[PDB]
Amino acid sequence: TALDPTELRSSLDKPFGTNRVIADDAMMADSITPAQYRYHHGSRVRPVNWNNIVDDKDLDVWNRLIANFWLPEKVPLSNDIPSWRSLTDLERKTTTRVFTGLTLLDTSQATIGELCQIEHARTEHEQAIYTNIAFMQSIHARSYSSIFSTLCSSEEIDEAYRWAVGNDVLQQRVTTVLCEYESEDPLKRKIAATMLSSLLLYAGFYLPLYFASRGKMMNTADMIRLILRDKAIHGYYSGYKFQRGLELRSENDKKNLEKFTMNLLDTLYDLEVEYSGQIYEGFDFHDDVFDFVRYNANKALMNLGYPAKYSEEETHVSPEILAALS
Amino acid sequence: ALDPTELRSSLDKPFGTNRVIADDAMMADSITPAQYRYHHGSRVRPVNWNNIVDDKDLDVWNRLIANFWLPEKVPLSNDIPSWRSLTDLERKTTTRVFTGLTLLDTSQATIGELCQIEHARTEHEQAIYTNIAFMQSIHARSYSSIFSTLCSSEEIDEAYRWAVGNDVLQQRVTTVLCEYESEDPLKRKIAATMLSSLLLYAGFYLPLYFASRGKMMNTADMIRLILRDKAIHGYYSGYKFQRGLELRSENDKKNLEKFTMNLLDTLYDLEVEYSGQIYEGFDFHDDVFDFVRYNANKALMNLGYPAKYSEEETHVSPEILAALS
Repeated sequence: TALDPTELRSSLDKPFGTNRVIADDAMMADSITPAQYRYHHGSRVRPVNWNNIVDDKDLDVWNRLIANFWLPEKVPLSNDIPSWRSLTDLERKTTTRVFTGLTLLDTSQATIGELCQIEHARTEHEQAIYTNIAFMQSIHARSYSSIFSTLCSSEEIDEAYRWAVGNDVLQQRVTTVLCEYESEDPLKRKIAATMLSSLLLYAGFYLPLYFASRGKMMNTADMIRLILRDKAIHGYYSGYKFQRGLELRSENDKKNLEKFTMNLLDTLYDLEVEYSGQIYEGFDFHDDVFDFVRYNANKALMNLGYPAKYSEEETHVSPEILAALS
Repeated sequence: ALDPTELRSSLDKPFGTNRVIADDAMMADSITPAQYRYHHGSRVRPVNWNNIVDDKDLDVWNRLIANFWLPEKVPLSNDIPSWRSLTDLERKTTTRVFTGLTLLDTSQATIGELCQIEHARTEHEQAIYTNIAFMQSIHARSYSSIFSTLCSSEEIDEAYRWAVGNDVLQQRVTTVLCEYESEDPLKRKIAATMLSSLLLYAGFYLPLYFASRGKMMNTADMIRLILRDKAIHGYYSGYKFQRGLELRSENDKKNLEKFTMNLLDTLYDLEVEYSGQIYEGFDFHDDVFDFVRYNANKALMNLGYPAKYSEEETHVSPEILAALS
């Protein structure tokens, strides 16, 4: 912009005075969170108050997510080295590639996807929760790299990252979600975040669950379950907050958002078939993977308050996989 | 133009269904997810912690993660007798000071640190800002943990109303918030370094003063956990500022230094107005601003600029310096 580069950007705004008052109820009601200031210059900004909880769910979720803090350095991943070497070359290659594509999704959520939920959050405590969630998504992304450092050669890691950048369908998947985070409708942002946490990684999580059901990669499975323990809350909470915003919307917007949700799901589902169907086509468990995808698609919808899309017939995950989930 | 039920990505050309092992040019043109909004159609790259670009990033990530803490592990309730031994003025001033600090850390956690991600120099630095913002939410939360342990509902209510109703506090926070909107990423970094290395220290003076007097000893421990974080936060902001600065033109370097001194001078005068009024009934008034100017020099040093204040102007009392450690 044309402001002299040595000037403060606040010089464009009328300064606050020199008064000091105990804000009355109207002044407090008009105050805003810091993240809302960008489009409300001149409004008064209010610090977070953890002794004034607006939605008790926020305090419960904060406390649960923080109690569940973990680091990949505490999982003995090197005890999986013999199991990893007992796999085939195709199994190893498929695992590093699948995990690199999961890294891409968690990298995106950590550095923009979850963070863009803050500005239009319903409560200030929810804003703080998103900072914890985004950090833990950086932990998730970092943790796949911890697996690679323990198990893979430099050449294997390098080729998997080149595979991910060069996979057109992977790129379509991630950028489909990234574009919705640019919407000015915060509920479109919430729907995408819910899809990311409750659906988009699960065709990938199927693979380490499969190995664990066959007695392989057991310590890696523990770490995957730590990731899953976070993401189940992340997707529940995103969908919960979507519904808190939805119930204040007009009937017009409610219909738009319902149709938008089904369009996004359909598109992301088709892309999963193309993406993971190609990755898994040389494996017996190919069809079970998409039972598992549709099963988690139903949870994503349920987290948003919408009815299930797929029938029991279409979501029958083998008992061995479900047992590996715990 | 898009119907509201349609996907925003439908406005862009789709990627195909090709799958290739990216060559060097394709990898070099790939970008981080936070840059995608400025480069639709570009390929997005997952973070690779086995391909560190700046070794300093890995050291800072590991140090900050190892320093994780929660206010619930500090026995703040052992300060209740000490708190009750204070005067009315001391208790009121503490809740107001800490509510003002809450406002700055709330701002950094929820926008201030996060707006550094999109123009970060490395993907690992982007991950670090997510840790730093979370810990800044911890800092802000911890002041409320103090209030929950020590204060009445009425005290808490009045302190938050005081903060919203304090014009000078509002000017201080909004001055910083406006720079986070700057189109120049290095201005965002200068502001972040000021916040972590300067803006809270007139406030941190008070618990350090109490500890130097033998009071509020467990609260002081928590404050030192906060300081242990902010020292790295401000060092890291300033380090990354300097890495970005060495790629800028000579005229931009000159303007950025002038802007820095303009920001600092504006924030200093506001501190005198804000904390001078808060500490008016206390005799340690002069020592507070020796401590402010002392930390201002560190903020400038973190940015790679010379000290502004003389040895005479930064002569912190040795009781306060001892309470830092």
